[PDB]
Parts: sequence; structure tokens; C-alpha cells
Amino acid sequence: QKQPISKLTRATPGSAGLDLCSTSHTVLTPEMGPQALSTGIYGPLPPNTFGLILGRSSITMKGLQVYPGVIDNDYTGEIKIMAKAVNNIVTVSQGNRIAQLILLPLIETDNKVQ
Amino acid sequence: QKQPISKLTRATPGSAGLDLCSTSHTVLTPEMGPQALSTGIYGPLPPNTFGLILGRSSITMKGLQVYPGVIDNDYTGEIKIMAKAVNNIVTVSQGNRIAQLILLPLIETDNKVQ
Amino acid sequence: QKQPISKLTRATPGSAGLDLCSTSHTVLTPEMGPQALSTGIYGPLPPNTFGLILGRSSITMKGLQVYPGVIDNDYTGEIKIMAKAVNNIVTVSQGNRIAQLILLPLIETDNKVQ
Repeated sequence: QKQPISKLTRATPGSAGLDLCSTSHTVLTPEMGPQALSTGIYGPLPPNTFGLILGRSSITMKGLQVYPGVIDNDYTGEIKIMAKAVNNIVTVSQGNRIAQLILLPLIETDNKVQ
Repeated sequence: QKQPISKLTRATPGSAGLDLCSTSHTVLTPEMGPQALSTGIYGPLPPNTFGLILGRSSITMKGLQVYPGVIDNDYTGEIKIMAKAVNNIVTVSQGNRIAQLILLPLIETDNKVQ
Repeated sequence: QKQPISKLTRATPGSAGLDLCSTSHTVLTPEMGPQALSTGIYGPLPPNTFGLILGRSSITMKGLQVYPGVIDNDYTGEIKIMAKAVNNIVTVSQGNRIAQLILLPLIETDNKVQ
């Protein structure tokens, strides 16, 4: 914070996503329902793209669900991870990769703004 | 209904998604499991694209989960939102934006139809 | 197994996704939490693309949730479906289409690997 998305890194050159970590240690329980985890990373995104925030497989399998997040091209706020403990108590340590940011083309349409 | 996707609007010019609302007031509880909410909006989609239906962040955080929906290019039926109340009772009012339609390129492959 | 993604088929020419089935009969219950279902299909993906694994609508509505899976371009391991029974006991029969693989462009950025 405030760090732009150009600071994020990829696990490998073939990686679809840029890695995202929480900036805090947090405990999640099933009865808590959706929590927004802070990353300290901020939009905006490169021209003509939007972002999709998704979980990592290994973290999903440990029972932390990441709800899909959509980041608009011109969003300048903080990117947060919407997360929920599925079945059991989950502990998120500062610095553990929890989610990934995937960049996709923004297709132009004639739909009206309103 | 029957309204085509060209009638949908974007929240802002930088918005990735086109907004979707339910046409009914509905109450959802956790024990109900997935429900298909009617939008009154119908495919098909623009040439060489498919649709992805996702939740909005603010609605996700109020404990209404939208399951990712895939809309094929040539689907002409009604777009519905697959939704579930996570932890608590959720009330959906007619007209409240619940989900978004994101348009993505349809990549061509040589995979067989069958 | 080991079958490449070129062996998968589409339901119809307009289908966004390539169909994925589990190679085993498996029962899932809500208390089990995320399970990785084997498909016997392996990466890698076509050049300049990544994969997104998502649920099918009809299966989502029968109470089997597929968590979004991201397949990197150069992944050569087995594609697995991360799945959970939502509310009730779900039975997956060998050969029933449970998920779909969607191919998307891999956008190039200057982000560092690390």
C-alpha cells in the first residue's frame, strides 16, 4: 500500500494470474460469512482490460473459498479478496498467497451507461 | 422480457459487466440451496463472444452468493442468476442489481462436437 | 488418461466450454468440504491461452458446487474439478458431465516472475 498492480508477481512465466496475499493475519470461521481481506494493492488496470479475482487451487482445497471478484478498468481503490471459511476454521498468515488477479480483455459494446 | 442484452446498461464506462436484476421479490435461506432467479433478459450474444454471469461485490458481501454462470453464444433462452443465501436469510427486491454479465472472446479450437 | 485437451468435445458449436466428466463414481456430502475430482485429462493448453474450470448450470442447480479452477498455459498435470456438495448428499456417476473448460487469452504484462 499503496502499491499498483505492476508490483505484483507471477509464480512462473506461464501463470495466468498475478499473486495476491492478505496484509493481515486473520482467522475465518464458517459462521462468519464473507470477509473482505485487504491486499494493499490498488487499481487501475492496463488500458482495455478488466480484472478477475479468483482463489488458488491449493487454498481452495484447504477450505478457504474465494468468491469471484470483478475489478473494473478504471477502479483506483484497493483490491480486496472476498473470502469464506467453508467447513472449518481457517487461519490466514500475513504474506501467504490466497488469491490471484487474472487480466482479461474488455470488450466494447454499444450498451448505454445508467 | 423478452428483452435482449442490448437493453442492459453499465454502471460506468469502465465497468466490466452489464447489470442484471431479478424480476421478482424473493427470499432466500441457507437451507434452500441454489435458486435460479429470473431476469427477463434473453440471449443470444454478439458474434464470437460468450457470457460469464458473476455476483456483484456488495451483494456477495451481504451474504448472497452468485454461482458462476456460462452463457453460450447462441443461447436464446432467458438469462438466470444461480444464487444462494450463504449464512443468513437474504431478501432480494425487484429491481436490485444482483449480478453482472461479462462478455468474453470465444476462442476457436478444433475440438469435435458430440 | 493420459488424454490431452484436444480429445474433449463441445456440446454444440456455440458452446463456450469443453465438457469435463469424473473418471470415478463418487459420493459427496456437505461435511466433506472441497474434493478434487479426477478427469484423466491433462494440460498443456494451446499457445497464448489459459483455462478456466467452471460448473455446468444443471449440475450447480442439483447442489454440486464447482469452485473456479485456473489452469496455467504450460501446466502438464491432470485437470481436476474442485467440487463440494452444498446442502445435500450428491452422487457423481462415472461419465456424467460435471464441469467445463473454458479457454481464454493470456494477456502479456511486464510483471516480474518471483
